[PDB]
Amino acid sequence: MGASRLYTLVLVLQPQRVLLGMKKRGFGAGRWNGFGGKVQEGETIEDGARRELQEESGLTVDALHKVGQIVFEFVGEPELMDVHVFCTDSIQGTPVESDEMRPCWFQLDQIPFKDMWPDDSYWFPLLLQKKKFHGYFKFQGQDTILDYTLREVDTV
Repeated sequence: MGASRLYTLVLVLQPQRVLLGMKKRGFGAGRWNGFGGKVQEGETIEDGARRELQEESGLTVDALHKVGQIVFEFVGEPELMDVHVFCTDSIQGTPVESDEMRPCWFQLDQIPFKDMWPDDSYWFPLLLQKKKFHGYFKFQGQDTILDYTLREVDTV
């Protein structure tokens, strides 16, 4: 028995350029977005975002940078989705764009949040600002949003 779909979100955004993953054919063929991943049955969000990160663009990180935590509430369903945000810089592998994925290195002032998701623009502004925040967005199914909340954090 369990609940709350805890996933991850890794965006290799540097103070000069950003790396977004685009699909070639399937779920987002022609759209860029962070590399998210679900926390295995007993793994850490940093491990899920890391282990799933290396799989998205063959780029492995030695240590990402947690910035914010986004949440997704499903209308009509009790379950939810806890997505953590992580921005790396120190990678290992190569942009081994596969037949399913295709990353693109661009500028930190030209990242297209519209070609990713309806929440990117909500957690991007703080990322670029180097600030920590947490937002809760209610979805009408998976792509439509009906509620969005943003709370900045820093202390404990």
